[PDB]
Amino acid sequence: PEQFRIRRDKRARLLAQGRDPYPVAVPRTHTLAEVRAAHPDLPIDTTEDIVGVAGRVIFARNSGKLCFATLQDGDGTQLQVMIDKVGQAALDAWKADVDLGDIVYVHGAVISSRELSVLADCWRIAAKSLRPLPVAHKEMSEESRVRQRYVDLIVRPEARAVARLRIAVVRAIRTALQRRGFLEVETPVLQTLAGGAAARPFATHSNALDIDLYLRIAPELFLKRCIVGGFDKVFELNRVFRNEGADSTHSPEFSMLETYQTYGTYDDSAVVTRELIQEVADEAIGTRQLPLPDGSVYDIDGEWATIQMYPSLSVALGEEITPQTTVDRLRGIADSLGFGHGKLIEELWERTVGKSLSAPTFVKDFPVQTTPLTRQHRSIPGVTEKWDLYLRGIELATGYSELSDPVVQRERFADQARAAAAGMVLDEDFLAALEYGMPPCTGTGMGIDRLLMSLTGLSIRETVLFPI
Amino acid sequence: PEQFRIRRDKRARLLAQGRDPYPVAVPRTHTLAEVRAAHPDLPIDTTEDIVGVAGRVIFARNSGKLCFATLQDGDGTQLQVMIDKVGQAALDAWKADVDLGDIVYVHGAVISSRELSVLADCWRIAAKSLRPLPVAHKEMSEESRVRQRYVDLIVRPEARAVARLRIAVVRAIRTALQRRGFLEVETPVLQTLAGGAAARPFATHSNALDIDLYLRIAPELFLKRCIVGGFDKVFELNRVFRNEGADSTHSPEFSMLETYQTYGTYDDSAVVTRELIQEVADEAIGTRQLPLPDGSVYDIDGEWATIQMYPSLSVALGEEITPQTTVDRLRGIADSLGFGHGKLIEELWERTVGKSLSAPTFVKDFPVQTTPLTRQHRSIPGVTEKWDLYLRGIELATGYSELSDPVVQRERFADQARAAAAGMVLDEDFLAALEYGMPPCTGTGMGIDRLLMSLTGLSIRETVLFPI
Ligand SMILES: COc1nc(N)nc2c1C(=O)N([C@H]1CCCCC1(F)F)C2
Ligand SMILES: COc1nc(N)nc2c1C(=O)N([C@H]1CCCCC1(F)F)C2
Ligand SMILES: N[C@@H](CCCC[NH3+])C(=O)O
Ligand SMILES: N[C@@H](CCCC[NH3+])C(=O)O
Repeated sequence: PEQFRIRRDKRARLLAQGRDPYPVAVPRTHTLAEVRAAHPDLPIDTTEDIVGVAGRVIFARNSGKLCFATLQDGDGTQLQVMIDKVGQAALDAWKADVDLGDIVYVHGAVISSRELSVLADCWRIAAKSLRPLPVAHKEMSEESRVRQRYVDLIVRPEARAVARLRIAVVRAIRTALQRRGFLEVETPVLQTLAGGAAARPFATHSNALDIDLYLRIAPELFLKRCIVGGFDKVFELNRVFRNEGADSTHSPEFSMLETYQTYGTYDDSAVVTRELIQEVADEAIGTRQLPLPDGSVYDIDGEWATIQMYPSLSVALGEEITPQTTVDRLRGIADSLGFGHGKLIEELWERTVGKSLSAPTFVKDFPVQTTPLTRQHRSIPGVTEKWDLYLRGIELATGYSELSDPVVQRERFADQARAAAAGMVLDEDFLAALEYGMPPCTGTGMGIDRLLMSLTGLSIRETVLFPI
Repeated sequence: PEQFRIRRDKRARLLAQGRDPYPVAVPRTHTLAEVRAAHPDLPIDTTEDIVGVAGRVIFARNSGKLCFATLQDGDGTQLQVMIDKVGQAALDAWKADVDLGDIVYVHGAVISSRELSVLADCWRIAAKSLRPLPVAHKEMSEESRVRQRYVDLIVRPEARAVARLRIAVVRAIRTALQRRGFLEVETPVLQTLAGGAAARPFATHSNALDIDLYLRIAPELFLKRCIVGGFDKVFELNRVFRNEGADSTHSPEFSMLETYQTYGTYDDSAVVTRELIQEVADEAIGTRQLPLPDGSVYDIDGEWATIQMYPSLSVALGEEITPQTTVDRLRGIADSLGFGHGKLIEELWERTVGKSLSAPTFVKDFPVQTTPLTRQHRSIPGVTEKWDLYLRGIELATGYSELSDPVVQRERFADQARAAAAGMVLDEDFLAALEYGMPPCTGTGMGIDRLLMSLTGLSIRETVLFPI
C-alpha cells in the first residue's frame, strides 16, 4: 500500500540521473517463446547465441555477486535471467532500481542453469511499475479480476488462455463462413428504430440531427436488406445492445453472429450450424470430447437430435397439444404444475422438455405468435419454420426459414404493435425492401458468449475481456 | 405508382389458386455465374446439362409461343431464359403472373440463342415483387440511392462492385495483420467515460444500472490495457461513435482500425502502415496505379516521403518556427495570411504545407499540447513522436510511439480537464493500468471510409452500405 510511494520515488530519481524508465525503444531481438523454441533441449549447465529479450520481472532472487529473476513475456512464456559479465554499478542499479512487475530488457548469451536463462551483457528498464502485482493468492475475487482485467492477464495463466481462446473461436468462425463463401458485411449500429428481436433499446440523442437514435438490438432487418440487394451469402459478427437486465446468460452488450443464406431452409442452416460449431471446437479447442470444470466430458461429435416443440411437449404433458389448444387449457396445465398461446407453449416446453435435455438438440416448429419474422411452416398449420439449438443446456442459436412475404410480414408487425400500444408506427423501409422481393433464404443467430460458455463451462463474466 | 396495386392483386390471386409466390424452398442447383463458367464458349445456337437456376427478372420480351427474359443473379451475372417444351397453361401463367423485379426459378437445358440461355422444363415464382424497379435513368439521386441501398444494389452495377470492394478491403486488412501475428480483440462499446480521442460522446441511459453510459469514441485506452495485459500485437477493426457534425470526411458512426505493437516506435508503425495499405490495394484493387473518376491515375507504389511539421512549416512561412515560438507570434502570422500554441502550429501547417501535398506523405514530430496520449520525442524537445499519413490529400492514418509514463500521462489529462472545466475527474482506471507498467509500444489509427476514399475517389456516402 505504501510501496506505491517508493516506486514513484524510484521513477523520479531515475529521471534525475538521466536513466530513462520509459524509453521509446529497446532493441528486443526475440520473444521469449522464440528463444525457447530455439533451445528446446540444451545440456543443462552449459551457447554463443546472443539475444535481446524483454519481459516483466515476476520473480526476483538476489545473492551478493549474482541476482536471478524470472522474465515472463506477456503470453506467459518464461525465461530466467542472471544479472563479472558487466558492471558492479550495474548490479547495484539492478538491486536498487528493479522491483516486481517491472518490464526489463536484457541483452546477452543464452545458457542453462544448474532452467533456460540469459546471462546479461547489458540490461535496461523498459517500464517502471508504480504498483506491485497482487500475490494473487489472495485469489483475486471474481469482480476484481473483471474490473482489472489487465492485472488478471498478468497474474493468472487461465485468464491468458481464455482471452486467446475467444479470439481463436471468433477467427475459427470467420474462417468457416468464408470457406463456405459467406461475405462479412457492416450494417448500422445507430438506427432510427431498432428491430430484428424482442428487447428494449438503448437510446442516444444526436447533435447533428437533433433527434433520438437507437442502438441496434440485432442486424437482421439490415442483413435482410442485403439479401434483397443480391447478396447470396452474408454474415455479421459484432456487438448488439439490449437495454435490459444482466444474468448468467444475458448482458446488455454482447457479440452475436448472424448468417443469411439464399435458397436454403431452416433444415439447411441447421446442418451448417452444427458443422460450424464442430469446426470451431476442432480449430480452437482441438477436441469434440469437451473437458469441463465439472471434471466431466461433453461429447458434441456426431449427429444431433431434432425434436418438434408441440409433439415433444405433448409427450411430456401426456396429452395432444396443437396450435388449436386454447390459452384457457394451457393456463390450466401451467397452473397444475407450479399472456398468449405462443408464450405459454414455449414456456411449458422449456419448463418440461427443455430443462431435461442433455445431448445437443435442435427443437423446431415454433408457435406463429412468438416468431413474427420467420415463415409459416410449409405443410403444418399454425407453426413457423424456426429451430432453437440447445447445447449443454445453454440456448445457443436459432435458425429460420425467413419470411419474405411483405403482406404477411406487415400483419405480423401490426399484431405486435397493437399488443404494446398505450392508446402505431411500423418499420416502413424494411417492409418496402421486402416488397422489392427477397428470395427464399434461411437466417441464423448465435451468441459468442453462449458459444464459449456451452463449449467450456466458463461464466459470461470470463468470456469477455472487459465487462461491467 | 398505381402498379403497386396490380402487383398486390397478383399475389392475392396466386395465393387463392394454391400457387406459392413466396415458397420456402426452390431447388436451385447453380448460381448463374456457375452456369456461365461451365459454358464459356458454347457454339452459339446449339446441350443436355440440365440445371436449376434462380434470378430476378430484369428484362422481359414476350412473343406468342415463346417469351424471353433476363435473369440477373444478385451479383449481377446474367442468364437469359426462354419460356413446346412444357405447358400452354405455363406460358399463359408466365405472361399473366411474371412482372419485372420478380425472383423466378427455372429448371431445364442450357443452350445458346441465335446469348447463354436456359430453355425451361419447369418454372416457378420464388418471390413476387409488389414494387417495380426504378428505370434508374431516372438516375437515382444520391440521397435516394443511400436511403434505398437495396434497390441501388439491384439496379446499378457500381453499387454492387463498391459494396464488394469495401468487403474485400476489410478482409485484406485482417489477412495482412494476421499474417504479421496480430490478434484481433473485442473491447467495450459502452463505457462509463469515453476516451482515446477528442470528441463529444453519444450518451445513453442504462436501465440495469440507472446511470448514463457513453458510446466509445475510440478503443485506444482499452487496447492499451491489453498491452499491459501482455498482448504483444493486437488490433480492433470496428465502429466508433463521435457525436458531432457530418461532412465529406466525417460521419458520427464509422469503422476505424486501431493497431498496437510492443517494442517498436512510430518509425516502425509507419513502415507497416505503408505495407498494409499497399498490400490492400494489391489484394482488393489489383494495382497500385490507382484509377480515379477524375480519369487520372494515383501512384501509391514505392517509398513515401516523410517530412517534419515544424521544419516543413518553417520553410513554408520563411522563418524558423519551433516549440518556443509564442502564441502571439503564431497569431500574427495566422492573421497576416487570412487558442493555444499547438493548435496554431497544426492549423498553419495544414493551411500551408498540408493542402499542397499530392504524393503519399507522412508528417511527423507533433506539438506536445495537441498529442496528450503520445510519448515526448526521444531527442527533440517540445514535440511528440506522432505521424499523420496524407494520401491523395486525405487524412488517412496516425501512428504514435505510445506514452507509457503514468505520471506524465496524468499531467497531460490534468491540463486537458482544466482547459474545458466550467468552475475534474480523470480516467483513473486507465492510469491505474499504466502504473502496472506498459512496455514500449506504437499504436496506429486509420479510417476505413478514408481508406476507400483515398484509394478510389468515392464519397463517404458510397463507401458504407447503409448511412444516414
Ligand atoms: C450474453 O448473450 C446474450 N445476451 C442477451 N442479452 N441476449 C442474448 C444473448 C444471447 O446469446 N442470445 C442468443 C439467443 C439465441 C439466438 C442467438 C442470440 F445471440 F440471440 C440472446
Ligand atoms: C468518416 O471517418 C471519420 N469520421 C469521423 N467523424 N472522424 C474521423 C474519421 C476518420 O477517418 N478519422 C481518422 C483520422 C486519422 C486517424 C484515424 C481516424 F480514423 F481516426 C477521424
Ligand atoms: N435476430 C435473431 C437472430 C437471427 C434469427 C434468424 N433470422 C435474434 O435476435 O435472436
Ligand atoms: N485513437 C486515435 C487512433 C490511435 C492512435 C495511436 N494510439 C484516434 O482516435 O485517432
